[PDB]
Amino acid sequence: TMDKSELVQKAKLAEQAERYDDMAAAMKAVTEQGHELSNEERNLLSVAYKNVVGARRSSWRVISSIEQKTERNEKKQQMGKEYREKIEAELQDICNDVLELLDKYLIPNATQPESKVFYLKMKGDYFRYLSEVASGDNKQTTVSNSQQAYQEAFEISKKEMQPTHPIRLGLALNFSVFYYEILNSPEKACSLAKTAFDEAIAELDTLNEESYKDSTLIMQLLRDNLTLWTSE
Amino acid sequence: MTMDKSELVQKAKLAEQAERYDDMAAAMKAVTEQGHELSNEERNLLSVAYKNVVGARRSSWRVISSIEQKTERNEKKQQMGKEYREKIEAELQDICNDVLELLDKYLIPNATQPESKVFYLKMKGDYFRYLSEVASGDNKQTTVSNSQQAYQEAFEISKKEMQPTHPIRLGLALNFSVFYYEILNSPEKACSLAKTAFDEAIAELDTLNEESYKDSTLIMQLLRDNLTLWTSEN
Repeated sequence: TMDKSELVQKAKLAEQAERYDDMAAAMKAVTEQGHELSNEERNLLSVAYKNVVGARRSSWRVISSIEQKTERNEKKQQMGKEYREKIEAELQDICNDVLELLDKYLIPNATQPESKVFYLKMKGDYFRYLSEVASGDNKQTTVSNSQQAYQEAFEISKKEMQPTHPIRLGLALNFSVFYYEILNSPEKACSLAKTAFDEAIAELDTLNEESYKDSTLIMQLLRDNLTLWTSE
Repeated sequence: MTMDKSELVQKAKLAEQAERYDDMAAAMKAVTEQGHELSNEERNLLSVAYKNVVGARRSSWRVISSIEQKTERNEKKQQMGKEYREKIEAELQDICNDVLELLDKYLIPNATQPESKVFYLKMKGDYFRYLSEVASGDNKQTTVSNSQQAYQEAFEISKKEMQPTHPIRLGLALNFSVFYYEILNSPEKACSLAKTAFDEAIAELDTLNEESYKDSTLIMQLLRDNLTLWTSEN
């Protein structure tokens, strides 16, 4: 039963030591005390799970790729399948953990739009990661929950934050990638990405020093996707 | 659930590609525990797995230690760093202990070829040295001593079973001489070990093949290099 200061300091030590499971466990405990997280605490939570889930996603695609290679030995095929499944179950546990934190503590206790959008975007991301390894029927539910979360985030971000805000831009980035990669709709992905990019560059006066680099980084990622998707 | 050896090796290789080294180590641990001499592929997978598993904790340990020295004394920032280092130290001790048990229970006694036996003894030396980096004052001399003993025994076997120019033996001479200089702070003995190994190989240079000599001479050069470096220090 550590207090937040100690758990955050542990999270930061774990991050420097590249021990992200520890970092996630720390920030999960912080989150479970049921209080609104600071920007720093929220970033630490986000980075921890980004790394914890990202490692499985990378692993999952490495194994899925190896499964496509010609293989005549049945035991090796089974090992590939069972190892993929092992990773999927880990991925499912991680996402379920994240989505529970969001549903039980983070989203309902959020009193400021910035956080609400951040957490809803997160809900969208983690339901998307679930959907990538989902079995069918659960596949449609997860894809649909992802879309609903992004959509809710998006509507709030348009009312409550500047078009150049990193969270709003990041949401447009991920939501547009969702449309292209998960929903297989270039038309929806391009509409959203173009809208968010155009809205940003129409309001360069909303940029600020503190987030200038994050803003312009994500704006360029949006432009890059648009160019790629328009080339098809 | 309950995998055979073909399954565990394939899992290890899949784990390696997926960068899931704990899984890779777990798989090759189970293979080793079946009690048979490992093939070269199997031995390589085991070695690489544990190298990565222990490597991660050693890197983590060094990072936390640096942070620790930078911090002020009256702070809790010292306390949390102390407990996190100790958590990493215990994980390290556990990994090393697992490897050492594998080596003494299965790998070393079942080795029927001198190359394998020497490989496993050199590992034993390595994992004792890793333990010695995080061992407390009292415990530290024993670990360094067990490390020395393992390297020694590997080196002795190489002297009996391999030619002076054999790269495994030369590689053992190099590691062993540097161990004396760096860990035991015994530069005179370090020079003596280097010189002996270098001289013994030189005496048999003429027997090497023209197309492969570099496999030996590259290591002999390093032995020569250390000898010059060390004997220039008054």
